[PDB]
Amino acid sequence: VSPPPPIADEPLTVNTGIYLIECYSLDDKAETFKVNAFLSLSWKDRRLAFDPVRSGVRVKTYEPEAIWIPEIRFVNVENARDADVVDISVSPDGTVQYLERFSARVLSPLDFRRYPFDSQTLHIYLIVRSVDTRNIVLAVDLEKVGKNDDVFLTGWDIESFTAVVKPANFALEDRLESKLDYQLRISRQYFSYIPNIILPMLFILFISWTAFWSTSYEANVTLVVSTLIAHIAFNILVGTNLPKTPYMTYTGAIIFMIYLFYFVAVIEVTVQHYLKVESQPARAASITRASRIAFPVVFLLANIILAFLFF
Amino acid sequence: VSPPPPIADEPLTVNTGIYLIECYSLDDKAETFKVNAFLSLSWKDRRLAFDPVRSGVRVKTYEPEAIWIPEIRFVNVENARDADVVDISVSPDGTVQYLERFSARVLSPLDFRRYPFDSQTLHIYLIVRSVDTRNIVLAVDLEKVGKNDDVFLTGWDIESFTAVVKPANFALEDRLESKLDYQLRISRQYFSYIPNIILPMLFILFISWTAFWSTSYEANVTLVVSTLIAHIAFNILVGTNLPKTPYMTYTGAIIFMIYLFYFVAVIEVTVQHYLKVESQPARAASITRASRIAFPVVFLLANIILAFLFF
Amino acid sequence: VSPPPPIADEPLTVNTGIYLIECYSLDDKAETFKVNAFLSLSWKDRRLAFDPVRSGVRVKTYEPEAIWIPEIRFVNVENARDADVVDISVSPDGTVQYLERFSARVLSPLDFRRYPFDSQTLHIYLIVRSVDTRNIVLAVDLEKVGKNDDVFLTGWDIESFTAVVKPANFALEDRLESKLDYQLRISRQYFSYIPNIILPMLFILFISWTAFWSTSYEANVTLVVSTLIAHIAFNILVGTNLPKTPYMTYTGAIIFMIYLFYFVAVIEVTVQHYLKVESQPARAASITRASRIAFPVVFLLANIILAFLFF
Amino acid sequence: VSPPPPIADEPLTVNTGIYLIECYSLDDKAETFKVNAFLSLSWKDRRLAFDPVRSGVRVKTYEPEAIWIPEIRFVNVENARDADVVDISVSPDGTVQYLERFSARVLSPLDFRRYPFDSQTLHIYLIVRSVDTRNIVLAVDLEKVGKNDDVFLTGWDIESFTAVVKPANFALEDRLESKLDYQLRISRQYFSYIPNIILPMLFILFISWTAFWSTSYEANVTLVVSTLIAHIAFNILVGTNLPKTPYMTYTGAIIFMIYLFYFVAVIEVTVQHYLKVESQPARAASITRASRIAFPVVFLLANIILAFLFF
Amino acid sequence: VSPPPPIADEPLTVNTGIYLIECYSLDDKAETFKVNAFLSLSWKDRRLAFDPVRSGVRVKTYEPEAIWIPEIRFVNVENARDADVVDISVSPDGTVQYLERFSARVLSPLDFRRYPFDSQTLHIYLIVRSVDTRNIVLAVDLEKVGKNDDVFLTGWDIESFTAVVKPANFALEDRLESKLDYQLRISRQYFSYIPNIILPMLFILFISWTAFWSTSYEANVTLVVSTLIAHIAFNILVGTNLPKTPYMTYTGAIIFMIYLFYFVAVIEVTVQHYLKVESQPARAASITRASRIAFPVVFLLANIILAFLFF
Ligand SMILES: [Cl-]
Ligand SMILES: [Cl-]
Ligand SMILES: [Cl-]
Ligand SMILES: [Cl-]
Ligand SMILES: [Cl-]
Repeated sequence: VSPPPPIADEPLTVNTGIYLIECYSLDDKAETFKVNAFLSLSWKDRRLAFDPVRSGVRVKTYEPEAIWIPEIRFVNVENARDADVVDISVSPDGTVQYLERFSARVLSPLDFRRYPFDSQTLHIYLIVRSVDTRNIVLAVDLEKVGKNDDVFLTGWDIESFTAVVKPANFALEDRLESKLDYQLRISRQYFSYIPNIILPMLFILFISWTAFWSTSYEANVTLVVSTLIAHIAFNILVGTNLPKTPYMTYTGAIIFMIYLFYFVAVIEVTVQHYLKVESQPARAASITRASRIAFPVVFLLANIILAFLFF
Repeated sequence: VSPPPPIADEPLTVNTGIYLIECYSLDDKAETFKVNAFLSLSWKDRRLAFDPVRSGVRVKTYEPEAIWIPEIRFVNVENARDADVVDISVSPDGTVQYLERFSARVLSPLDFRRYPFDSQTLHIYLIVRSVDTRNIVLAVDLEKVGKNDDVFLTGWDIESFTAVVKPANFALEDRLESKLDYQLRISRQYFSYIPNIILPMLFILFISWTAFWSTSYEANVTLVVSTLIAHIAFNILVGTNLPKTPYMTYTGAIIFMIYLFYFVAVIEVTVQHYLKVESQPARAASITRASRIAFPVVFLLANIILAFLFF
Repeated sequence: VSPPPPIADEPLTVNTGIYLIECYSLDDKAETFKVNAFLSLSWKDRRLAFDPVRSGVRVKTYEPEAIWIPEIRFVNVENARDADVVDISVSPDGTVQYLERFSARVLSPLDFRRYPFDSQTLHIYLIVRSVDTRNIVLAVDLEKVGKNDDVFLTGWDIESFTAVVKPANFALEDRLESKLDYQLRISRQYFSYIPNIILPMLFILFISWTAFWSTSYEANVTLVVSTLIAHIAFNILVGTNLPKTPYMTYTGAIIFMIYLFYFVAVIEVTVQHYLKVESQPARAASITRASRIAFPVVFLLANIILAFLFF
Repeated sequence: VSPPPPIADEPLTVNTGIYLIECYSLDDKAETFKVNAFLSLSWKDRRLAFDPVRSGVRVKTYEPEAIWIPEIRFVNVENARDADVVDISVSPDGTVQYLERFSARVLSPLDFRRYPFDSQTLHIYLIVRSVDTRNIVLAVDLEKVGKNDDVFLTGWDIESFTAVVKPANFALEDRLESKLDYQLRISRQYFSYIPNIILPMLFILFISWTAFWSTSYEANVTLVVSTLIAHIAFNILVGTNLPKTPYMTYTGAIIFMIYLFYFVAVIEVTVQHYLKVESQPARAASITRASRIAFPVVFLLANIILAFLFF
Repeated sequence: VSPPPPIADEPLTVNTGIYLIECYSLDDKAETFKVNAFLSLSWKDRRLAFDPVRSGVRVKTYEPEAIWIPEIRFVNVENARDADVVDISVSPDGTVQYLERFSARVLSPLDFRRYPFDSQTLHIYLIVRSVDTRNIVLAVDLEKVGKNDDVFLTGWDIESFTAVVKPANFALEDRLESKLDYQLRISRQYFSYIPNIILPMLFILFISWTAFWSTSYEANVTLVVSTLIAHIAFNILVGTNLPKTPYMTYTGAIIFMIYLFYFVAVIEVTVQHYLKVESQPARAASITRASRIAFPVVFLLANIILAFLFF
């Protein structure tokens, strides 16, 4: 079986529709998500268009290997989707109404700049390769493009599941292709980050700043160096779930700043001590007293500047 | 082969039954569990209803590709279930008695608020999509809805395996669907948490409070900072098996409180020292003496308030 | 094809035999092991019992889809086994001699109480569901129940592979089932635990007890607190390969005891210091001197009591 | 169906073309990458060359199991590729135009010497084994050798996807083979390494050098030893994503140098202290003062020498 | 189709040959390696031996499901191999020349005693089960037993790929089996271990020995205890890629020795301090001075003794 012939020279319009059933396993590091949905396909095939006079049926149900079915694929997938045909039903005009339930691992990249406050647009690209006798173009039937209310993506708020109605028609290996953009907008649930990651990581850094109210080099060494060890240990605990990005992250910049703040604090502790031992207690005291206001104020402004630059 | 026709306009009732054989691999982070069970299906098909007069058989056993079998699927699954048909037997009225043994990775969310004292309700959603000629509705045969006595879910106490008898009939992509709720109630085995996690994590925090019986800033710095490092290391050891939740956890709140308690203790140690060095030993001593009662009492009340709020 | 009819009312006896080829991947945390073995089945089917007079064959070899074969399954499996039929051969009396090579992930629970000195009994449950016309019962042919000499389970000593000859006949979903218990006895290789885990973990705890020969609170704080950090780090290094058990482990109890011993040592160090500073050096010295004998003696007896209770 | 016969003695030329659709999962440790692409094959088969006079078709579309198709395989693959035939179309001269969409895990080694500034050349080896009647040779159709604009390999910059036009014809197990080299040039995105790995790891090492401005052995011991612990912890945090190489890495050498620099600093701290205690403060002071310039200058030159040797 | 009959009573000799294409993923912990190779099989079947007079062919090429092919399996595999038949060609005498390309996960145990200087012998066991009419025996065609020059096993040097020519004929479940031993000799690339693991781990231990040139108990406590923490952290960093062995490893013994050396050093530090405080400075000094020579000399000899015992 090959494709239905045109009346004139018109291409075959395959009306599409993706309905999300289950959506899960969003791997931040791999920039992949797993989706279990319904794929809806519709096209007219006059060859199987029959008369409600003679035909012993009103709606003719077929098996997938009895009629011509368009080779519809996904662009951004790891391997081909695990699809199970649900129903194929031909209306007397020849209109085929295909439906399958598929599960696929979609490969859509993410923007980690505004992390962990970020929002993403996940993409599902439907494609059809035009054939010898008839050229095939994709379309969006917005009545069969949706999502189940129960759909849950852990740590994210599902905003919308839509499709860019106009297909991307282009040439690929001497044949026309029709690509459709199914967009899934999601926004990260950042509550947990504040009391679980941000606040304990700020407390450890604040502990080091107590060395600006001490003259004991032994106590100061223990303070700044031990908190630096606590910091690294905390970051080990709090995992690492992001890939290596070519760009700079909001969180990326803050972390670097914190490592710089540990280094500067050591320099201060060292400077204060050297002046004190080299009989210059006024300079040693003035530097320590200044640092008490300097370190928090600089930290505050630097975070404000960064926040502004990223948001 | 398509569905049996009605006598009037009545829908086809498919009686269902899930019998748990093996239940395992409950992934807290992924909110998934693996299940190996029996799926029982029963429906009347008059087309294959024959006479115990003529028929050379008493009970007619068939192969799955000889008779019409309803397309029964699971809603909350990763990929389609790995099922192996056990037996199909037609009674001479046409009553089909289908049975298969399946294994599926079910995707049912969890509530981590009362963790590690929590209890869950796992869901297994059976679905049937109604077809062109005949509409299909699901039913519960409570005589074939159960669980094997040996069924073990490591770290959980299996309470019950039941089914919500009334199906959820609704419209989806221009056709009727019939959904059934199979509920698996489980309650976490929290013994281990008390001597393995809770008690050692409380001991490390209690060690820091010994700085309220010392005047040695060097000893106090080592006490509060080193125990903070021990705390983080202990938490690294004791793993992290929960996802990022939009809500706040009982354990989540207590942990944050402990990080705050390390910070407050540092402030005290720093305050006591600054007053002592700035020739105010009475204030330095009164603050330390108060902290001896303050820190445990505040901790006790805060834990009581939290416990009350979560339970 | 359905089952052979009885001469009278006798059930069909299917003689079984499992022969272990490869045995591996014993996951302590998941309580699963992977097995690659031979499954041997034998039953009489008079329908295919032919005469050595006429028959142009002496031993008739068949294809699995030419003759009736009993639906034999495993109870405690994740998914159904990957089996490849090796040989089916019918003797003139009708005796079928079936043989397949299968690989399955078996789900058998473990008792971690006596860990790492423990011994386990792994279970492989063979099952057959009786059918409409003929009831089916399982049997053990002990001549085809064995294991390959080379079979290796890393870190365990394979003691025996046997079968409980009497099957467990019971009712399940209105039909009889015949269950067979194939037991695989294994005993843990505990050598490594003594010099790699037990001894280094005891050395770190012994280091803390040197604070009973010091009067330097700074040295004592560093001793007890730093060794506690070393302890946790060591346990992080030495992994965590056991699940969360409802019961208490021999190793579980010892670990808790060690955390208690770190806490008590801190109390001592704190007590000795407070008395010394509050001008009571005799009490401070008597407590320290006592602890020198107290801490090791109590530890020794407590370990003896626990060892006795678990073994 | 076997191969088309030659007109004379000429071998069958199979024109090839790989078009990258999705490229991902580059495992540095495993030296593997996953690829989803189009495989294009073209050859003349006069047996199916038909006349545009009689033939009721203009372009004859076939099924893969209707015509002879060359056995094309990949050399450096884990398992055989998951390919799905897209289109087979015969032109009247007999020219077959085959196209499939495949996904394979390619096994191409990497050079970690210049890491993390490295560049790689990934290889995809196409092979065809010549047969009894006709010998088969591979060719490159550069019009169907490309990559999708969207193709993204996280942490790498895709430079080019080309093919070495001249095939590698050789003998293997008494038959000719024709191998084609598809090269994928990639260059690592090293930005992240500077502020996330290099700079914090340099700060910790610089902290240790402050012991050259102190005379307190207690402070110096804490400085050099604690920073060494911070260093190791940081490296644990920053993962380990490279295999065990027979050669020496740029990063490999620098790391070893840093461990040597921690050791030398300890020796200095120990030397300075021993001279000071053995009443030689001039030697103790001269060594410390020298080290202030020595340690950074030596480090700078050593890094310059290494950088030169590797780049 | 069943096996070719004998002329007399002779068994069927199946000539074998494994040619390594890709060899990779050697999992030390799992004692498994993945192999992609060519399997060559040859046997005479007179039934298909045809006359170069009548036969319209010179070399008859067949499809696998047209002729009898021996059921050849691998003993030490996880699951059955993923094989794709490359070519089957019958010579006029009846000699069949079979060839397939397979990928399998081989399960061959390892000896970790001499690790990381160890050498292994990997095993690939070919087996054939004799059948009813004809008994089957295996043979080695050494002209088709080899390896591709490009074959790379990361971190290992491939020494040789050979086969034990004499097969292991034995009885298994009432039938004869013929087993062939394909041996793959490999030797570990130990360069990396010296500057990356051995040397940094020796430096940390040498740092602790500086406490033999100090009288400061506070400095000594920090030295020996902090280096012990650095040691454990280093070992965490440097991974753990070996299983739990019943025997003792060369590396295993050295590690235990290092933990003992940390313990003994603490004892010394404690002893020196107690004598010094109990007004015995001569004994305290003699012990410290001795330890300066004792600790390195004992370490040197112990390593020499161990090295001798393992190599
Ligand atoms: Cl697809
Ligand atoms: Cl399903
Ligand atoms: Cl099974
Ligand atoms: Cl391939
Ligand atoms: Cl195999």
